[PDB]
Amino acid sequence: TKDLYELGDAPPLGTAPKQMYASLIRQERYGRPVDAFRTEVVDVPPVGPGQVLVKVMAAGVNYNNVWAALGEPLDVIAARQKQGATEDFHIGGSDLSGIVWAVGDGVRLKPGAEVVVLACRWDESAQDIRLGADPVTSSTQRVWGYEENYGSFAQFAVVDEYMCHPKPQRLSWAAASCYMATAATAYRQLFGWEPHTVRPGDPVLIWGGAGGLGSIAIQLVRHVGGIPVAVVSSEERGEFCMRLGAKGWIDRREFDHWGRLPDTTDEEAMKQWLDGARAFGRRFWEVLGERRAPRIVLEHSGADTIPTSIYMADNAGMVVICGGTTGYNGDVDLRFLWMRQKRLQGSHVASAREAREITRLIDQGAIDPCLSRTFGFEEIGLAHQLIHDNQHPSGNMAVLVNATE
Amino acid sequence: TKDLYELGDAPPLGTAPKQMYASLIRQERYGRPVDAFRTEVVDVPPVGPGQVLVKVMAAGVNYNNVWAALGEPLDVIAARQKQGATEDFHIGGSDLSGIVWAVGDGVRLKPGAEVVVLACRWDESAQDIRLGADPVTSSTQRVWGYEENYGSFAQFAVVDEYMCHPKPQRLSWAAASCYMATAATAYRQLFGWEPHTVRPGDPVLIWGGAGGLGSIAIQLVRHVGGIPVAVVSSEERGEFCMRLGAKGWIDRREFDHWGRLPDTTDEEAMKQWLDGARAFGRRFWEVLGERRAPRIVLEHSGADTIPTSIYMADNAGMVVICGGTTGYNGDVDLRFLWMRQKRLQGSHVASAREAREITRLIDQGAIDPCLSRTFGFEEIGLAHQLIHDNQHPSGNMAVLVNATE
Amino acid sequence: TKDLYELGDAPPLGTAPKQMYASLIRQERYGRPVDAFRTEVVDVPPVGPGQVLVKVMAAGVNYNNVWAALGEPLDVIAARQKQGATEDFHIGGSDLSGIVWAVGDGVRLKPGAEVVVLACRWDESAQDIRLGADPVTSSTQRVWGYEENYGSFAQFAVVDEYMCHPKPQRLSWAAASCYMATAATAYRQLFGWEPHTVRPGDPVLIWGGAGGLGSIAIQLVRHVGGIPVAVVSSEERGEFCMRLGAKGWIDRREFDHWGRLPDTTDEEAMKQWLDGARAFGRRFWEVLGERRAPRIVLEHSGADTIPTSIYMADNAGMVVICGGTTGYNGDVDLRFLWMRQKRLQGSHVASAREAREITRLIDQGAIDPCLSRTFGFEEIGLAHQLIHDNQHPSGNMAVLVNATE
Amino acid sequence: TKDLYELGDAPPLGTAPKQMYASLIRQERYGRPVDAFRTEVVDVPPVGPGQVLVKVMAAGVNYNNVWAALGEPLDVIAARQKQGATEDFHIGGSDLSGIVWAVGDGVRLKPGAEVVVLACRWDESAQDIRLGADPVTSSTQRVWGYEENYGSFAQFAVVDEYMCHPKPQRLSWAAASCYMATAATAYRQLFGWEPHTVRPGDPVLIWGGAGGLGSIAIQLVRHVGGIPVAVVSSEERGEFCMRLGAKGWIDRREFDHWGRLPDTTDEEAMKQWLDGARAFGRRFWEVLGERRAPRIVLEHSGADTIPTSIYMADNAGMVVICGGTTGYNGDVDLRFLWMRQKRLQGSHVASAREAREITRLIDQGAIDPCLSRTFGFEEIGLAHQLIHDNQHPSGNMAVLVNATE
Ligand SMILES: NC(=O)c1ccc[n+]([C@@H]2O[C@H](COP(=O)([O-])OP(=O)(O)OC[C@H]3O[C@@H](n4cnc5c(N)ncnc54)[C@H](OP(=O)(O)O)[C@@H]3O)[C@@H](O)[C@H]2O)c1
Ligand SMILES: NC(=O)c1ccc[n+]([C@@H]2O[C@H](COP(=O)([O-])OP(=O)(O)OC[C@H]3O[C@@H](n4cnc5c(N)ncnc54)[C@H](OP(=O)(O)O)[C@@H]3O)[C@@H](O)[C@H]2O)c1
Ligand SMILES: NC(=O)c1ccc[n+]([C@@H]2O[C@H](COP(=O)([O-])OP(=O)(O)OC[C@H]3O[C@@H](n4cnc5c(N)ncnc54)[C@H](OP(=O)(O)O)[C@@H]3O)[C@@H](O)[C@H]2O)c1
Ligand SMILES: NC(=O)c1ccc[n+]([C@@H]2O[C@H](COP(=O)([O-])OP(=O)(O)OC[C@H]3O[C@@H](n4cnc5c(N)ncnc54)[C@H](OP(=O)(O)O)[C@@H]3O)[C@@H](O)[C@H]2O)c1
Repeated sequence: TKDLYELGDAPPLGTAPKQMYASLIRQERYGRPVDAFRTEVVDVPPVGPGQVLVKVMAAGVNYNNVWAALGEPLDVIAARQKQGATEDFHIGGSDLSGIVWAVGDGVRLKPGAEVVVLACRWDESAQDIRLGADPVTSSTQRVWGYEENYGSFAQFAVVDEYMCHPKPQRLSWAAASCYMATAATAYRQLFGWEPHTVRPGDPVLIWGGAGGLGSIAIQLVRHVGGIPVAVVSSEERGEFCMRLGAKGWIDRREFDHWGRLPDTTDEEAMKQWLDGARAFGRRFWEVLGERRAPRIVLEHSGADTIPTSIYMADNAGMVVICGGTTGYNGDVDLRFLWMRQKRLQGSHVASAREAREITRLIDQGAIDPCLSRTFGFEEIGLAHQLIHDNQHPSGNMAVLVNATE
Repeated sequence: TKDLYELGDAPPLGTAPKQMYASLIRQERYGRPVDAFRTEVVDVPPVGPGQVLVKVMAAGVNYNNVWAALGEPLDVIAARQKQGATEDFHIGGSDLSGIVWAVGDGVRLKPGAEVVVLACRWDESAQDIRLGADPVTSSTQRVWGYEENYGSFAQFAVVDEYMCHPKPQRLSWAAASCYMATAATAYRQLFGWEPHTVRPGDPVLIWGGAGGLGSIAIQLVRHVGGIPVAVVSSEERGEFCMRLGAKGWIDRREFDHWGRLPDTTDEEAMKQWLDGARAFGRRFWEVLGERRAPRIVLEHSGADTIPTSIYMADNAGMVVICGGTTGYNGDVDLRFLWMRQKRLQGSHVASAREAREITRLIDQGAIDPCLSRTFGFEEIGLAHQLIHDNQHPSGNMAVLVNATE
Repeated sequence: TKDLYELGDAPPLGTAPKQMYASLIRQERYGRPVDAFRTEVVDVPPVGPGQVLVKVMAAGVNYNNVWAALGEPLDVIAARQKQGATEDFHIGGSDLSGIVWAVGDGVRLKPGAEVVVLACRWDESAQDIRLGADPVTSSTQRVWGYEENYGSFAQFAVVDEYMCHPKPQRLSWAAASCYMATAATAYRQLFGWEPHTVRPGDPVLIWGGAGGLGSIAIQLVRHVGGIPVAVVSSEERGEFCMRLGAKGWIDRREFDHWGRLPDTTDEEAMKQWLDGARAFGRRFWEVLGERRAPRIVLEHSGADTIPTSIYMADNAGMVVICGGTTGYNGDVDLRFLWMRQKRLQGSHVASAREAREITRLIDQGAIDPCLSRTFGFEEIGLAHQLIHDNQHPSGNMAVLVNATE
Repeated sequence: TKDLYELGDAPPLGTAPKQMYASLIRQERYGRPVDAFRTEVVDVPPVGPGQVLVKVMAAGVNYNNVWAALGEPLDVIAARQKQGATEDFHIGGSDLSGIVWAVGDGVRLKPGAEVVVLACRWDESAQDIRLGADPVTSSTQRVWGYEENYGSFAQFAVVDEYMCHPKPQRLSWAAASCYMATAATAYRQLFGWEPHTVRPGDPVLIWGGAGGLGSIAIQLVRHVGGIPVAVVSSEERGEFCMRLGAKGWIDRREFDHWGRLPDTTDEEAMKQWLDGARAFGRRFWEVLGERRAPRIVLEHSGADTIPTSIYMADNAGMVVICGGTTGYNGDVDLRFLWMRQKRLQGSHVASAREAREITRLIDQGAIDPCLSRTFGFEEIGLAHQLIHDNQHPSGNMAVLVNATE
């Protein structure tokens, strides 16, 4: 009926309001994430066919929104405008839990359904998909809430039907909103790239074990009987990894060989580098209690760590990477790679199927979403300021929207 | 009966001589490959259990022997001595065709059998193999004739039984000896790494198409209905690739972006680099006749070419590499790798199964071993001098031993 | 513009007529296929979104239409009516070549495009598909032209976009229309069920080698270097299989153990049965020239042949079956199946991807569609009468519609 | 030193006695398992190369020994004699836990090592294995203790090195001896046949859930997040399945359609049969709480149950079977199999790798071996008499040999 509802409120189920509250970034306030976000009123986008409107109960936090709020080196608002967009703002957020509130044509999902979203859109009619491509790898794939405007930091969100998954009942709205992009991504890294998937007895090296990705990965690895070794930068983060089921941890502050690889011709430099990697390898042996290499290395740290990751992975093993926190130069020593027949695999979010499987595991209580802290809607900036300053807590964080839980 | 037979001759079938002619490298004559090899008399190693003695009819040529003959940067003779070896020489060669002449205990292979060898040894009792590892990827794997002494540049060779494959009848001894390490390696690159194996309609980028690896790869790709695009450095090498079934070719001399990747932070440098890679990508489009990316990139060229290879491979595609001709720094732009979910796969020689399958294809006449030139036994040095000076002909080369064909 | 065009004619490109000529079955004339089909005028169905209208140039022939024309044991017209259909007729045909003539909304395919169709429809929005199911295996899958009315025996046909594949240029309209369901189905059987796909050196047993399925299968197997052994019921059909690249053939008339398996408790009966299967196995050895079992058995013959097929398949081999010509009781001796760890795989038509790959192979001239005979539009009945009476020629047959080639 | 040691005793570690106590079957006492076994003194077989002598601490029980003790329909003693064996007795047992006591040449395993054995032997030099065959599927594979004499019902046992796996520390000798053939076999059924392996959210139908196979399977399925539905013949067996993590159970006594399939031509019979299978399918829906089919059906029951299993499995699902308790006629309705593209997979024991993985899961406490009852060495007959009379308890049973735990 009405055009605008305050946070926590909604029109009659099955109907959409004309407007809504959402947290916007604008070019004029690019900068500190704490200054970048402001709550405004905006029009609610239309609910086209195959789509549904979700009453957003809580939204997750991530790195993407930090870079969006900075503007550098990519003005996402300006980028979209150069692609035909008329918005002079950006609504971020690429995780949510909520309630289907209205649906478009062709949709089978009924108003009232409780859902968690995988923030990936693709064209279900795309030729590569129709010929057997995994949609998240399709040419038409893009991250909702980051590459596309009108993400989850909004009272309502329009999504495609295939993007929805059943909210695990036992979870709070906040916890149900914090895990999907992080957990699903880790799940794909570990179980999505046959034949290099974690098996019982497999040692796994997990960079940033106390982080969002790593928190889920440690659990996933221990769950199927693998042996998780975590990399941390503090004793407390180490203990947290032990809480999650880690065999043990390695403190990266012990080493100084991190970074780009020298010219493989620079013999002196390489030997010096090798000493660093071997020392790291020793620690790994000491944590594991045996002289084995990780069959799989979970990467995302990128430039500083990739050369070590390549060295560490077992013969016929895999380094699988979904990001580049410390930079995008992945320097590979090809001798390690080809002679031992190792795999460096790029990975990015997850498939619908994988989103569903990890949701089931969490629903059943096998995996914990690791909700570390919940923020209010006016604290979206604060929360992203934490990440930016690398002051965020271990695990995953969330933001209440229409919910009180 | 007798202790020594001249080249072309042999004791009674089923028996081993005490000595033999072979082509040796010695530390005192490390250097120019043409000076490095000399024919000498040496003791014939014992034929232990599981092993067989082969009367060597012809032996193949490769890069390994060139580096062995140079001594730098790895004194293979000194290396082996530090591992307990008593030889003060090195007999190279990692390809042969020949006749089983005597067999050890447990061997089912009968004297008289005509064989081609895959020059890879491993421990059939190794725990990783017994637990399902692919033997060529095992911790106990090593290249016979390069990492191990007493290779194929000898009148007789002792090999393990599992190393033998039926010589294709229709082939000369020279042709049957030239293909295995090269063809089998290319076959594994293209068909050994599911799910990234060449399918009908798949475009494939093949570096060094006119070389040994590339010659086989072009044929293999066209055979299963794929679309081979070759990279060459001359018009004549381009035409040769067309002879083999290539859609077309790209001349690498057209470009100057080759080499290590700049810091991904060096924006100017990267854009300049990207211009180079995009120009290369244009040529590829023009050869293919359509705007598609290679699903698989066959690599081996290494440092100069890997960044381009990474850029070129399709979403969810694979770059598979078995060497580093131009250097061992494989610089990866992680954004290309993770966002498009690409695979960089190390590959090294082949499995027994793969050696057999490519042998069958050649036996049936589907694939040509591309024997380019045959040398006499005293020309082993000359032939390796050619490779060293990059003056060798397209395709694969061989050396007569006991044979006249 | 106009409402009706005679065969061979069409409205302006991009437009649809209101009516068309098509060949109908009606309940009142169920029976002999030669009496069952009659050419009538009918309304042209609407071209909804995602769909396109095709000017049908030629249509393929198959078993399905024979059973449709008989009415027994399934009145397809009555069946559909019980599912809400208002038609009192049935237009069959599940293969066509033709020209896109008009398109619905969301379609990227342009009028003028020449296409071959895979006669399988599914719901691209189905949850099982979205969660990673192969669409042809989906709960919403069905054969266009058989389970659905308005198949290809019509001047125009409405299809879904994903159903279209590029017509191979070098083919006549008749040849381009005859192969898809048959070739694609065989292709899936042989290459669609990893890890049991044909590899170089693999012997393959192919029932009905001179038929449509078998004609393509023999070629596909020989193409990747496998060894095709064909089963036929006549010397001439044997020679035809030799034409296609078969190693040799087996004459099934030599044996009398065909049919359902006796109770495995009936020792006498089973030994008698085993004698039959062993004799068949001997012939297979004699054709192959060695004592090996087929790694893959291409089935479709069904009840009479399945017990033999199960016995014949190699340890860890596969029997893959897409039909039951002689009946639907597939009697398995579980001892053969479990002790040798064999796979009995059901298979049905093909995926879009597989339709495309086999089309590419045919386009490139690696595979011949084996067009055996072409009929005129008024001979649809005659052609199906042949199949019914088992008097049809080897290979695949087609029917001209708007075309003269 | 000495030639014979009483049960519980042994020569100096590293040495073998000339004789030993073992439980023998002899032809003269074929019949009731309780009469068939008698403890005698026998020579200890030699410890050839690659082999090790194990001081047997406990041995597992199974079906095989029951059929061995009956003699019908296969005189295993006479069979072996016709293959050249000189023994006039048979020592059964195909599971053990124990201590490596002496080793042959080439063995790396050291005296003192605690081991569990996978009772499968194969020729590590076999050509099919060397060309990539899974050894348990090899032509040279056979079950130690059943197809071969001198199994585990003996004070000492000679095994091949590859057959040994680390005993899980936390287990009693009895528990460590009872699980391997049963657990490993179930593990292969569920995780060994890609792409049909249990995934999170997968419903799985498990015949005989309270038995040895089923006990492990229920746990394995629930462990990876699947949904186990058990088939039992009593309320108490149902509750036991609930103990193991089952969603629920089905009572097979409710149905009477069990057995061989009628002729698919016998319409009346088939409809009657279908009513039975649909009723079974209803119960499955009611247990699951939703209208889904099992993605995987764990079979072994055989003739009575296979037709139902085939009907039940999901589109593109798998029925995997490792036995035929109720008979060896696996009657398949091919229409269900091909139209829904289902897989009927034979499976038999396990690979070394799989034995190791399930051992790791049990070692870590994720899976319980379900030791139901332990017998003394003179009760081997009694225990097998139970199985024979179908009076054995749920789970797995074991027999003490040299151990008191
Ligand atoms: N779909 C996708 O592509 C996807 C999905 C999720 C995440 N990601 C990416 O993956 C990365 C991690 O995400 P996240 O959510 O886990 O972030 P997070 O919660 O902050 O965890 C990242 C962890 O990385 C470790 N780290 C930071 N700098 C490092 C260095 N120089 N060397 C080694 N380790 C270092 C830190 O732990 P310690 O200080 O304890 O070592 C940090 O906690 C981000 O770059 C993110 O953008 C991508
Ligand atoms: N088991 C194994 O690991 C294995 C097996 C076989 C080969 N390999 C390795 O693979 C590499 C190629 O072997 P091959 O036998 O094919 O040697 P080859 O016959 O000499 O072919 C190599 C080709 O690489 C191309 N190339 C050279 N420099 C290049 C550059 N800077 N950029 C781009 N392309 C360049 C050349 O062709 P154009 O000048 O026409 O471009 C050359 O013909 C060698 O490094 C070898 O050691 C490894
Ligand atoms: N998508 C699908 O599910 C799909 C697709 C294509 C075909 N199919 C089915 O596959 C079957 C074959 O199709 P098709 O197009 O190849 O038909 P086809 O051209 O008639 O070939 C079938 C061949 O089967 C052989 N055959 C007949 N009776 C036999 C018996 N009692 N024992 C052994 N062999 C016998 C015959 O050859 P000989 O007399 O020379 O032995 C006959 O030529 C049909 O039942 C069809 O419905 C299914
Ligand atoms: N490597 C191998 O090939 C391998 C390994 C292990 C087992 N097996 C075979 O698998 C089968 C089961 O072994 P197991 O150790 O689990 O034996 P088990 O412990 O006795 O369990 C078998 C269960 O099957 C069920 N069953 C019996 N008759 C049935 C019928 N007519 N219909 C449906 N279900 C029935 C029974 O449970 P309810 O009465 O509660 O239904 C019984 O408890 C045996 O035939 C065995 O030889 C083979």
